[PDB]
Amino acid sequence: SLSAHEIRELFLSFFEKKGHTRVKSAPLVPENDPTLLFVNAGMVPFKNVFLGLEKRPYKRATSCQKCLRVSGKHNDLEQVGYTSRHHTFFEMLGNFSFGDYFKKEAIEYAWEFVTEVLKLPKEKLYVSVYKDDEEAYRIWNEHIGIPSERIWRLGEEDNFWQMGDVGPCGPSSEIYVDRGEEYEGDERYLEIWNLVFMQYNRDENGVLTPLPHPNIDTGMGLERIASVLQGKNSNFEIDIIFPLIQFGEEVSGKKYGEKFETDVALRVIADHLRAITFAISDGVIPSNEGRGYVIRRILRRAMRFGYKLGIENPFLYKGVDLVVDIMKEPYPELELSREFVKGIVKGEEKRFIKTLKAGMEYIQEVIQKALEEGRKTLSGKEVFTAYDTYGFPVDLIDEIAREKGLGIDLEGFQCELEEQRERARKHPVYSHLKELGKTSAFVGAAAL
Repeated sequence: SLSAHEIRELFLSFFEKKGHTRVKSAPLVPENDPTLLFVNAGMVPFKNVFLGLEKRPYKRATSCQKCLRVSGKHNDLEQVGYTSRHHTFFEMLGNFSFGDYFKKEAIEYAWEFVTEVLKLPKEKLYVSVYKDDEEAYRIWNEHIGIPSERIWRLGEEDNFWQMGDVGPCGPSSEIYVDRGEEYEGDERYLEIWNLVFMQYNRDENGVLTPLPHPNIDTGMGLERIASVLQGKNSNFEIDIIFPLIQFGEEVSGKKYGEKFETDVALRVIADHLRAITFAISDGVIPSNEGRGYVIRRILRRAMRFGYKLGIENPFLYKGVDLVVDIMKEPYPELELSREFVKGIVKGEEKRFIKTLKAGMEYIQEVIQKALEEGRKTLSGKEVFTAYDTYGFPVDLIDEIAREKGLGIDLEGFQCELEEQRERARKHPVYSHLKELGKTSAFVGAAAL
């Protein structure tokens, strides 16, 4: 079965036995990358090295990166708690090559650790490569020995990894594992590995040129693989995250595995406790602007979902001093910042619990008053008041309102934002007058 920690230690120790160095985990917040607040994948910290701007003592490197996908293209937040595979904070395993070994090595190195090291079967796996990849389809099939009857040929929406609209990109082949006829889909076959082969130079357009020094970039969400091995149909029912579901049940009063929405709030608390703690640990300080507003929304959401469960008083602060034991083996520095994170998180609670309440009775009444008269959405003025008088993120409102069935009209919200701002000029975070609604969903009202 192997624990989540053993899987990691082994992984990181496997590629060393092949030359790859062990690059310590980089902080989720790139010291000098005003580009992307939080890191999303293992490659992010090595982006320059790949291109070839940052030198490097080695030519190979493995790791387990901390990641937060609470934003944009890689933004699983919207669904967090509504499934069993989506997370804000997650760990990504992998190995990297810089103009060194390519397809073959990456393909073999990832074929051994799966069939001869983790002990996972070899007949219940399905590999996928670039369609016309007579180069990659041949490797998997011939040398590797994967039966041709388990190799699909997909398109870009399935196998064309690009660093950006213009950059190092190439053919990406994934590895799937079957999980019983009962279920099916992407839940029966779990893509527990993505091996990306940086082959071309995508210029300002789509004109691709080969690279006399192709790169490698693979990824494997720990939580995902550390589930199939354990035999759980939920990434949350694993040792490293399960006790967290047991943190809500204890504090709340409900159980896991009875009601849908009840099971949703529970997964939210477990998911957002790991996020805020790892964040606040890497220096992030909650604020009414960007980054500090991100953790604020991840924290605020946890305070709202919990409340639903009936947890009248703060309860997350009793979580941070818990994520430590469940994650101190790999990230020891989580014990030094402990107390610091505990007070930071307890602040957003004491300094933020009752407003969420007085802000909830509001949303239920404005919704009931609306859906009574058949009004499909709440005016932009009915959303603004929650955003200002109660500091409700333009995201949290859109959620609770979706639970009844009424959404929120943005256009109106937009006008309301203008009339207000306009008011000030007649009657830090800096927006545009058209990106008010757009921007306001990323900061607070005391930021506009």
